[PDB]
Amino acid sequence: AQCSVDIQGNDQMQFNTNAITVDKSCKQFTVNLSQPGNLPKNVMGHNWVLSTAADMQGVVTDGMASGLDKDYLKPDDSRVIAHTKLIGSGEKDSVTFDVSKLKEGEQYMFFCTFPGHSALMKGTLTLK
Amino acid sequence: AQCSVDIQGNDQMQFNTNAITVDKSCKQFTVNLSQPGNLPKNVMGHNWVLSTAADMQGVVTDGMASGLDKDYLKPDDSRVIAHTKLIGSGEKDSVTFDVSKLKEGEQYMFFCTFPGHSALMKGTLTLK
Amino acid sequence: AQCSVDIQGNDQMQFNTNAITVDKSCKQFTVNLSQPGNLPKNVMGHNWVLSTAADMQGVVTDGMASGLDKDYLKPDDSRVIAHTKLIGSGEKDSVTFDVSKLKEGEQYMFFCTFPGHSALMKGTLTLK
Amino acid sequence: AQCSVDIQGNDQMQFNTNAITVDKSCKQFTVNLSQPGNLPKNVMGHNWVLSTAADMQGVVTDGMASGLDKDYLKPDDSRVIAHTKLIGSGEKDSVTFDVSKLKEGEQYMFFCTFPGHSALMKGTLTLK
Ligand SMILES: [Cu+2]
Ligand SMILES: [Cu+2]
Ligand SMILES: [Cu+2]
Ligand SMILES: [Cu+2]
Repeated sequence: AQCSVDIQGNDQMQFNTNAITVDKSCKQFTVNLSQPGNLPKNVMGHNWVLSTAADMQGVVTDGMASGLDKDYLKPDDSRVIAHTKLIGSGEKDSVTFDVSKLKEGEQYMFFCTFPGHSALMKGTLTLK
Repeated sequence: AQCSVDIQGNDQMQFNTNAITVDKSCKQFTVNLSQPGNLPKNVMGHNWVLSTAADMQGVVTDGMASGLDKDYLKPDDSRVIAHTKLIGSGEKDSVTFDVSKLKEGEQYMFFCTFPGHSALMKGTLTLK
Repeated sequence: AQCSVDIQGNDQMQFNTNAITVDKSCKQFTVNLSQPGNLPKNVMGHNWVLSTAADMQGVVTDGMASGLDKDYLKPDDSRVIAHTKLIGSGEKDSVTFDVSKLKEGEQYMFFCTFPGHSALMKGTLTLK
Repeated sequence: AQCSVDIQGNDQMQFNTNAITVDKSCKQFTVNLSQPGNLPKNVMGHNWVLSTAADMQGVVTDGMASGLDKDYLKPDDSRVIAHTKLIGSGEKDSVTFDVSKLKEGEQYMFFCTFPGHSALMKGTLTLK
């Protein structure tokens, strides 16, 4: 609602939303991530990473190779527009980015880079 | 929250929650279902059906055999404790049920009976 | 084997293979898709579509927006290297494509673009 | 060939077969599982568990909760007909079960109980 959304990854390896629309009138957008289940981050840790639909596979491939030590994301990956940290059960993290970094007409995807999760834990983001 | 929950079934064949807790102080519990997407019910229609974990397969099987006109649910199926109608994009439907029909110590599952959807559209309901 | 493969999509939204190897000596390669199930194409239609692993998500998103009469594929989608049409119960279709449209090394994916199906219906194709 | 099948589960949560046919003439049947991948047991561990289709959801829920050291299976779960251990990268494990445990006219499902996996890692087993 407004320029923010609350997203949560769960023990079923699913996100509560698979589509986000950021209104043109937002200077910034905030994503508050929560993990309501009871599984440790090493078994079911989730994060929210945003890139272009085109960069999704690269980020996911380089990400799952970095280990949970690096939250399953290549450090200083340029394709990642914004991301949360990798959290487990009971944790929460928020990320805020400037809407100036998104152009109308392009397709973005948000996803979880923890091994295998991106199969279900993905979704669309669009600036309208 | 209180004795109602709002559930969304979306166009990527996912519910927004896969676990529901019904407080024992609720005499009645209310599920409000909405379809936030743009696809029609003949293609991506969703409902919320409740049964025990044990009956889920029997209900899903007899259900997809009944067709769209029967909301993909078998009429007078005694395994269903409560259910919505099958809704499409933009539609909404609520169903209140009596919490005295659930008991402590039983595993219940909620699911969508539209063909194939219960693989991802399923979740737990337990009384507490 | 050699320059043809046969594949079946079923009512549980599963292809009977996860990987297709294309012998680099094949001039053209045929894929023969069949739907042995009972569900109609509007409820469980399956097609076989081929793109690079990087372009698949774009193809899946523009696909579901194009509707059933367009086989849930964007018309003249540059990223689609080859594709069958959407078939329902009983039906079969093939596509024969030129093998020089694939370069080796690169990763390719085959998947179904009918709504919600690609999360379960996908696999890899390698030129070997 | 013989009363045996050899099955793989890859790092992308996919078993290499959706269906297993057990010829009625076998006294016992053996499944030989291999995880031909690079990811370890705690991240992408897989197992082959067998139950009737009606019991699968119960097995998965109670399995999830049991933890890795219990191979994500409730100890002495009467609904589990047969199962392998939970394995990871380059491991193999076999299970042999009496075909007398199965009666025809009942539907069986094989699946992985590692968290999240069950929805994608599944298939049917039938007696012929
Ligand atoms: Cu995750
Ligand atoms: Cu549904
Ligand atoms: Cu399909
Ligand atoms: Cu597994």
